[PDB]
Amino acid sequence: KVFGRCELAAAMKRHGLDNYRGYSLGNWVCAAKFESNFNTQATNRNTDGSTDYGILQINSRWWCNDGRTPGSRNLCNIPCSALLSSDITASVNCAKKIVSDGNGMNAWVAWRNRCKGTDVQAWIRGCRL
Ligand SMILES: [Cl-]
Ligand SMILES: [Pt+2]
Ligand SMILES: [Pt+2]
Repeated sequence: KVFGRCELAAAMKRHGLDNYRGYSLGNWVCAAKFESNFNTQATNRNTDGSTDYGILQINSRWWCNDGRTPGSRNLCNIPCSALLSSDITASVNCAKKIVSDGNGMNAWVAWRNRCKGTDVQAWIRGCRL
Protein backbone atom coordinates (compact mmCIF):
# COMPACT_ATOMS: atom_id res chain seq x y z
CA LYS A 1 0.00 0.00 0.00
CA VAL A 2 1.31 3.41 -0.99
CA PHE A 3 -0.19 5.94 1.35
CA GLY A 4 -1.07 9.51 0.57
CA ARG A 5 0.85 12.18 2.48
CA CYS A 6 -2.16 13.26 4.55
CA GLU A 7 -3.51 9.72 4.71
CA LEU A 8 -0.25 8.59 6.31
CA ALA A 9 -0.16 11.62 8.65
CA ALA A 10 -3.68 10.80 9.85
CA ALA A 11 -2.84 7.11 10.42
CA MET A 12 0.39 7.91 12.33
CA LYS A 13 -1.50 10.51 14.40
CA ARG A 14 -4.26 7.97 15.11
CA HIS A 15 -1.44 5.64 16.38
CA GLY A 16 0.13 8.20 18.73
CA LEU A 17 3.25 9.26 16.79
CA ASP A 18 2.38 13.03 16.73
CA ASN A 19 4.73 14.52 19.36
CA TYR A 20 5.90 11.07 20.55
CA ARG A 21 9.09 11.87 22.56
CA GLY A 22 8.86 15.42 21.18
CA TYR A 23 8.85 14.53 17.45
CA SER A 24 5.91 16.33 15.82
CA LEU A 25 3.94 14.51 13.16
CA GLY A 26 5.79 16.27 10.33
CA ASN A 27 9.01 14.42 11.36
CA TRP A 28 7.38 11.01 11.15
CA VAL A 29 5.83 11.73 7.76
CA CYS A 30 9.07 13.23 6.36
CA ALA A 31 10.94 10.14 7.68
CA ALA A 32 8.45 7.91 5.81
CA LYS A 33 8.73 9.97 2.63
CA PHE A 34 12.47 9.57 2.40
CA GLU A 35 12.59 5.99 3.76
CA SER A 36 9.96 4.14 1.76
CA ASN A 37 8.27 6.90 -0.28
CA PHE A 38 5.15 6.03 1.75
CA ASN A 39 5.11 2.41 0.52
CA THR A 40 4.32 -0.24 3.14
CA GLN A 41 5.98 -2.91 0.94
CA ALA A 42 9.39 -1.26 0.62
CA THR A 43 12.38 -3.52 1.28
CA ASN A 44 16.10 -2.60 1.03
CA ARG A 45 19.25 -4.61 1.60
CA ASN A 46 21.93 -3.07 3.84
CA THR A 47 25.66 -3.50 3.23
CA ASP A 48 26.03 -5.57 6.41
CA GLY A 49 23.59 -8.25 5.13
CA SER A 50 20.60 -6.92 7.12
CA THR A 51 17.35 -5.72 5.45
CA ASP A 52 15.16 -2.63 6.05
CA TYR A 53 11.39 -3.22 6.03
CA GLY A 54 8.27 -1.16 5.50
CA ILE A 55 7.06 2.45 5.66
CA LEU A 56 9.85 3.54 8.09
CA GLN A 57 12.45 1.02 6.82
CA ILE A 58 12.87 -0.86 10.10
CA ASN A 59 15.99 -2.93 10.10
CA SER A 60 16.60 -6.65 10.78
CA ARG A 61 20.00 -6.31 12.66
CA TRP A 62 18.28 -5.01 15.82
CA TRP A 63 14.53 -4.67 15.44
CA CYS A 64 12.78 -7.64 13.75
CA ASN A 65 13.28 -11.33 12.77
CA ASP A 66 13.57 -12.01 9.01
CA GLY A 67 15.09 -15.52 9.40
CA ARG A 68 18.29 -14.60 7.47
CA THR A 69 20.28 -11.93 9.38
CA PRO A 70 23.19 -13.76 11.19
CA GLY A 71 23.73 -12.51 14.74
CA SER A 72 20.88 -10.03 14.93
CA ARG A 73 18.32 -9.11 17.55
CA ASN A 74 14.50 -9.03 17.33
CA LEU A 75 14.04 -6.22 19.81
CA CYS A 76 10.46 -5.53 18.68
CA ASN A 77 9.56 -9.26 18.92
CA ILE A 78 8.02 -9.56 15.44
CA PRO A 79 8.68 -11.04 12.02
CA CYS A 80 10.01 -8.37 9.64
CA SER A 81 7.13 -9.42 7.31
CA ALA A 82 4.73 -7.80 9.83
CA LEU A 83 6.21 -4.38 8.91
CA LEU A 84 4.95 -4.75 5.31
CA SER A 85 1.24 -4.92 6.25
CA SER A 86 -1.09 -2.23 4.91
CA ASP A 87 -1.89 -1.79 8.65
CA ILE A 88 0.94 0.36 10.09
CA THR A 89 0.41 -0.72 13.79
CA ALA A 90 3.67 -2.73 14.06
CA SER A 91 5.79 -0.25 12.14
CA VAL A 92 4.51 2.44 14.51
CA ASN A 93 4.75 0.28 17.68
CA CYS A 94 8.30 -0.79 16.78
CA ALA A 95 9.29 2.84 15.85
CA LYS A 96 8.16 3.82 19.38
CA LYS A 97 10.76 1.43 20.92
CA ILE A 98 13.37 2.53 18.35
CA VAL A 99 12.80 6.25 19.05
CA SER A 100 12.98 5.68 22.85
CA ASP A 101 16.46 4.09 22.55
CA GLY A 102 18.37 7.37 23.33
CA ASN A 103 19.46 8.12 19.78
CA GLY A 104 15.95 9.38 18.92
CA MET A 105 14.93 9.71 15.29
CA ASN A 106 18.71 9.79 14.49
CA ALA A 107 18.28 5.97 14.32
CA TRP A 108 16.85 6.79 10.85
CA VAL A 109 19.66 8.08 8.61
CA ALA A 110 17.02 9.55 6.20
CA TRP A 111 15.47 11.64 8.94
CA ARG A 112 18.87 12.81 10.15
CA ASN A 113 20.08 13.77 6.62
CA ARG A 114 16.83 15.00 5.00
CA CYS A 115 14.36 15.99 7.73
CA LYS A 116 16.37 17.02 10.79
CA GLY A 117 16.33 20.85 10.89
CA THR A 118 13.92 21.36 7.95
CA ASP A 119 10.39 22.87 8.05
CA VAL A 120 9.01 19.37 8.70
CA GLN A 121 5.49 20.63 9.37
CA ALA A 122 5.27 21.31 5.62
CA TRP A 123 4.71 17.52 5.38
CA ILE A 124 1.39 17.82 7.33
CA ARG A 125 0.44 21.08 5.62
CA GLY A 126 -3.14 20.95 4.25
CA CYS A 127 -4.18 17.68 5.95
CA ARG A 128 -7.47 17.19 7.82
CA LEU A 129 -6.17 15.65 11.09
CL1 LIG B 1 -4.55 -0.13 14.21
PT1 LIG C 1 -1.65 2.00 18.30
PT1 LIG D 1 -4.09 1.39 12.43
